[PDB]
Amino acid sequence: MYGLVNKAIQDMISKHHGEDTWEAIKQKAGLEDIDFFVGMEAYSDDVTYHLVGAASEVLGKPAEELLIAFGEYWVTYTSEEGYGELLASAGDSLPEFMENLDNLHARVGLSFPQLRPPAFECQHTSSKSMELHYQSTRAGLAPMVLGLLHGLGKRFQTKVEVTQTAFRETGEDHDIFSIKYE
Amino acid sequence: MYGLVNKAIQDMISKHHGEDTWEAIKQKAGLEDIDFFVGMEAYSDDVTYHLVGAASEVLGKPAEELLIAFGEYWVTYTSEEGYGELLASAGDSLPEFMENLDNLHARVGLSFPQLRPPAFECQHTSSKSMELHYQSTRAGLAPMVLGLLHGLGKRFQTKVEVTQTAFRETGEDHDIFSIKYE
Amino acid sequence: MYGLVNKAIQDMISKHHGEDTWEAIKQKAGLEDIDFFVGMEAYSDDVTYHLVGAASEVLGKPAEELLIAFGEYWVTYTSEEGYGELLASAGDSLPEFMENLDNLHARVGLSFPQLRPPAFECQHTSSKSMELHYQSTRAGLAPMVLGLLHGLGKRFQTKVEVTQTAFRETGEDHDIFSIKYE
Amino acid sequence: MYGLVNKAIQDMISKHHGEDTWEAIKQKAGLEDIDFFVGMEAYSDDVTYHLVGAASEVLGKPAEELLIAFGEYWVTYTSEEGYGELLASAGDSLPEFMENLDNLHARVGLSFPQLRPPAFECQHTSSKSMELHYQSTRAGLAPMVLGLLHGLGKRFQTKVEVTQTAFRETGEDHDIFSIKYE
Amino acid sequence: MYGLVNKAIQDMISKHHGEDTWEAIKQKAGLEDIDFFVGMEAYSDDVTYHLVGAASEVLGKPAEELLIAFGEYWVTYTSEEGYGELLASAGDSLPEFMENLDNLHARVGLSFPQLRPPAFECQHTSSKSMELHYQSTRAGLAPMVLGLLHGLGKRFQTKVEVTQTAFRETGEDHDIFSIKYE
Amino acid sequence: MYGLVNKAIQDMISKHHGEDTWEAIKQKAGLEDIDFFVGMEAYSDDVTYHLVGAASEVLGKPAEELLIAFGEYWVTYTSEEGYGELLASAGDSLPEFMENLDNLHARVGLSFPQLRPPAFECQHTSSKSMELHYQSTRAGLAPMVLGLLHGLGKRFQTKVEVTQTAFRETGEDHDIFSIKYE
Ligand code: HEM
Ligand code: HEM
Ligand code: HEM
Ligand code: HEM
Ligand code: HEM
Ligand code: HEM
Repeated sequence: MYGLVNKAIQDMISKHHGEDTWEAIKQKAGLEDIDFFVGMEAYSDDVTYHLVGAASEVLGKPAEELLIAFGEYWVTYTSEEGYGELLASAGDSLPEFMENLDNLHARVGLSFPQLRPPAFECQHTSSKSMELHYQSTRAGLAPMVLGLLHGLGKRFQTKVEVTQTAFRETGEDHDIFSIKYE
Repeated sequence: MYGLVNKAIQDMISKHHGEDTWEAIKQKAGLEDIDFFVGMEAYSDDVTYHLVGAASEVLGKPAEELLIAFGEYWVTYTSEEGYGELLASAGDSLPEFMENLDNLHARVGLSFPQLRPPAFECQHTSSKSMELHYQSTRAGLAPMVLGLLHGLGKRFQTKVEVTQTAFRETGEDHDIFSIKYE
Repeated sequence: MYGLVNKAIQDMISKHHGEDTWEAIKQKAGLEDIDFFVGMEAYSDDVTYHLVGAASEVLGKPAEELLIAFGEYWVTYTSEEGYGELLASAGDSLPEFMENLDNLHARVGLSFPQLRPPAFECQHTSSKSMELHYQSTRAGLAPMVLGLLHGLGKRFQTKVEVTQTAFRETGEDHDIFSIKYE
Repeated sequence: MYGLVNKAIQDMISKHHGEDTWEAIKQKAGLEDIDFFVGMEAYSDDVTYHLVGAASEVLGKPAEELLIAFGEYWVTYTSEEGYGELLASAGDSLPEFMENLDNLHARVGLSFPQLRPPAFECQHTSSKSMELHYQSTRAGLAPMVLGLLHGLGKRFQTKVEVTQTAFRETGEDHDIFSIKYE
Repeated sequence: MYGLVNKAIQDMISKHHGEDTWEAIKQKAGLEDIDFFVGMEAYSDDVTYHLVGAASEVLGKPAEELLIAFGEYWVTYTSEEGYGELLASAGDSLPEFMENLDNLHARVGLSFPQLRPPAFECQHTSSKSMELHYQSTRAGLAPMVLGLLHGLGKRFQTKVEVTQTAFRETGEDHDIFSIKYE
Repeated sequence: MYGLVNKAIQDMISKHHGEDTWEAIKQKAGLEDIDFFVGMEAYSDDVTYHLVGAASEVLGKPAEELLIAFGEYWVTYTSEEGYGELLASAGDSLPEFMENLDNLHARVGLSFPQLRPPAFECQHTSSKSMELHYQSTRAGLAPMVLGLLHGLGKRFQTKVEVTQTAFRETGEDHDIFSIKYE
């Protein structure tokens, strides 16, 4: 993934746990060489999976829980580190934002040539609920999606209950979530 | 037009008149189905013309006057809902901004693939006046242009006197305006 | 419009009437300064209108009649002068091509930054007809659209009868054409 | 997927089995409403899957076997229907072409705003082999990738033996193919 | 260069020296005709070199020193006149920002079609130093680069010692700088 | 530079001198590691310079003389290897083509994200001459520009005499060529 993703992980870990901790995860993940992540450069995805794996081992939390915290954090990180207006433009409520998410990432991708964005399709089941289809070239990120959705609930002051009902990891076509909001 | 246009109309009407009023216009325009406008999605232009037509009937104001208020509002709405830096970059005075307006919309259009922007050509007649040519794929929006120009005068603390001297609605090639400023 | 349009007019007139006629037309249009048109450079629309009025004068043909000739010509010109794959990609039947026309001009628009390309909306009224809405920032080019549709007919080996039912020139919102096709 | 993919299936099936068979397949897929596919318009992925399942049913062939046929076909189709220079530009040998494949789809992606194109990573294990990582937002298209590689073999006049070693469908992170080539 | 560059020069001179002074430089540079620079329009580069030359003569400072002040100012000007989020996104420290600078300008260039950005390559010689290669289509701007680097040191609260060790002006391939930081 | 440039050199040398000579050159350049060039991948400029110095050594020809040969070759190569329509689109005469050259590279630059393409400015000094300003982030490629102009002469069936009057290498701001053409 692009370096910004790995910077955001470093940032969350640094700020929640301090540098020493960050350095220990970084060392563990096999990454002590790298002096700093370059935000607009492409990195092999293993970099990210190794960080989360190392953070899990070093912090004594499951991987899923780090990916959940990271997803939530990302909503704050993008808004504060150069993408605040882009976020704002993608809408004003949870239901709208999720409909715009493919278009948001298409705009990201204008600037990040090599982006491999997720794809999100909403089927609204009521004015307060939907079924969300999450399609990705990557494996293993559903818990980051749950995190992101809660981050978005906070951003819109909207309570969000989310349950995953299909699992790309067991060989289903893709992840699917039922969501109720406000 | 893109959904953001219709959100901005909903916003202006909601904030100036309350929700109930907004809902009544929305119902009248034939649009009660739509739970929310999706900002980065393309809508049929009739959506917008129907809203203005319904707002006219429900508020008891002429259509032109709504389109005038809307034009002015739009200068505030874009600056506050995700396009504040883009607006800033298009310049620092009325004369400059209008020269940049085609380039501004070309930048908008990078992100809105399907954009059909207006085209604006300035002929400066003095360092305090110009003749503005407004060319559009759409009919009926000259009063939104007058609105926008006054919104831009406010933004630059510049007094703006604008008169329309050619009328695309009577079959002239396009709308033209004489403008004096400061 | 971009210089490719002006080159096409020069080429058409030259081919059909010889160079002496072309030079006369160019001179009458007030354009003898211009040594050659630069294909990817933007020109004032006025350049094209002057060429067409001057050609009308010099040839004894109405301008509208020349614009029909020019519209058919453009389909061949574009296919032979650098856009043949782009054209092929837009479809292999009349109705399909007309549906892809905005997307064709969007692809043109990636290469011509300053493009102001017409917008075309199809309402298919059966498998052998459609209503075509032509929306344009410019005036006076509906007869070219008639010639283009005929060029496309020949391209597909499809007979097509085009009849205009609404006229921008007279103050209607946009040109609308009723199209029967085999 | 974009309509060009669906056109290609229709063309392949038509060419190989005639129109009556094609119309039967299209009808069985629940698509008799659709008068023709619009090449540059986005369709629900479901349209393509339904066509392939309906073709499998109507022809007595497994869907996977049709997707291989379709993958080989696409290499010829794209080269003949508007993408021949683009294809040529991506290389003049199998390994080179496979290395340029993301960059080829990035160029496709400039023209198809909403493209969701596969990601392909090569690990060259010698001058006569590589391991190919196929990563996709979509399920079920690994057999098409097998057919495409064979089409590319013919394009280069290179024999190629493709054997899949990892399977998304069964829950593995992504499809991985082992490729020997002359 | 694009008009924004010349606006930024006018701004720095105006704010540091007042308008009268600005007007005198502007007059001297042969530019009194131009009522205002259009930020997103392309200008001949001589415009910029003439301004700096005139400012040098009128202010009684060497050209290099103006270009140094301008470079530093530019880091503030972009951050405040519409590019603050873009700047933020290009990173969080001197070493990272300089690695992202080509990507930053590639993003600028999406919006400025005709941009001729510099190219910057970093060779890191320690976690506190590098060798920076500055490649440009233009001559004469090395002192603006030194200015920019100090502006970036301020932005990141990082002390920066920079020495130029190759000179494109004497016919070396390009400018090179040794840099130590913090 | 992007791998297409290196492929072109390999192709030229191979075609003209056979493979054994090519392999010798590649080995002498220190590049025997590289199994093949990837057309759409960016390479360090050094790769190209090393190939040219190594070819000069192995063939007994000055590097400048090879770069002329390479410049003529590129006009044919690009027209035959995927860019023939793009080339055709840039004009049908020498002067027109030279005026469109920046716009041609802008279109190339949409496909090659990281392109650093030369800038070319024409001052037409009559209908049979121009002064050509070649501005480049890179050193040493003026003799290639001489070969390209000759390739373009042949393309148009236009004799052309190119004589360089200003030299970057010696410290002048940029290369300037005086061009007479039939
Ligand atoms: C303006 C804010 C955002 C920016 C700048 C941004 C940008 C990015 C970037 C650069 C990547 C890495 C993909 C790659 O390197 O190829 C990414 C991945 C991802 N994004 Fe966003 N994005 C933003 C908002 C969000 C939000 C709010 C969501 C929540 C729904 C989201 C969902 C995801 C997911 C789930 C991934 C993981 C990659 C995958 O699934 O394949 N994005 N995005
Ligand atoms: C950064 C601020 C702006 C943004 C994001 C923006 C974006 C838009 C969008 C999305 C549309 C709808 C067109 C379509 O959907 O195809 C539009 C239309 C329009 N814009 Fe802007 N624009 C902005 C600034 C302005 C300003 C300040 C003016 C005032 C001169 C202006 C003049 C217009 C007009 C008159 C239309 C009506 C459509 C037509 O004439 O065909 N724009 N713009
Ligand atoms: C690959 C083929 C084509 C290319 C490269 C091309 C490119 C262009 C260009 C450069 C313009 C000038 C617009 C401007 O300068 O702002 C133009 C205008 C135009 N195009 Fe196309 N185009 C193509 C095919 C067609 C076809 C087949 C049609 C038929 C419907 C068409 C309809 C028009 C019309 C009516 C205009 C006039 C401008 C206007 O109405 O405002 N185009 N196109
Ligand atoms: C110039 C040639 C090509 C063009 C114009 C083309 C264009 C496209 C398009 C439009 C899609 C549909 C994606 C979407 O709608 O979101 C697609 C998908 C696909 N392409 Fe290509 N492509 C080309 C060559 C190839 C080749 C040679 C391969 C062989 C490796 C390939 C691999 C695939 C695969 C496997 C997909 C399936 C979608 C997926 O896996 O998610 N493409 N491409
Ligand atoms: C978001 C902030 C920035 C923006 C909007 C911006 C944009 C620009 C623009 C429009 C030009 C004129 C080039 C042309 O007109 O063709 C330029 C030139 C230049 N930029 Fe930036 N840039 C920014 C940041 C910087 C920074 C921080 C540096 C410092 C390393 C930098 C280094 C340069 C240099 C040295 C030039 C001179 C032109 C040349 O060398 O050929 N840029 N940039
Ligand atoms: C369709 C035809 C062409 C294509 C696809 C093409 C593409 C390219 C590419 C990829 C580069 C490498 C730049 C980089 O990697 O950053 C390049 C450089 C170059 N191009 Fe072109 N180009 C074409 C035609 C021409 C022509 C006819 C000329 C003749 C004036 C020309 C002048 C040059 C020069 C002098 C460079 C050397 C790089 C430099 O000077 O910095 N190009 N072009």
